[PDB]
Amino acid sequence: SNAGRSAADHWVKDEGGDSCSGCSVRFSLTERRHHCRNCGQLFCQKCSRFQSEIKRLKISSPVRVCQNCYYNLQHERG
Ligand SMILES: [Zn+2]
Ligand SMILES: [Zn+2]
Repeated sequence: SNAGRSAADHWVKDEGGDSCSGCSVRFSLTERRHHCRNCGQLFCQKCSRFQSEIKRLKISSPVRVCQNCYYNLQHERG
C-alpha cells in the first residue's frame, strides 16, 4: 500500500547536474554553484549564500551547505 508523488504545475524536471535545487536557475559565470555535502543537492550562491562544515556528516572541514543546513549547523551547539 504505497503512493506516488507529483505537482500541478511542472512541465519539466532535470534539476540534477548544473541547476539550482531551490530555484532551478541554470548555473553560469554569473551564478555560482555548490553541491551541499549534507543533502547532496546543488544550490545557487543566493540559495545558501553560506559556507561551513557538517559535523553531522562527519565533516570537520568547511564546505558548501544550504541555508536549511547552515542554520542547523550554527545552532548545532545550542
Ligand atoms: Zn537557488
Ligand atoms: Zn543541505
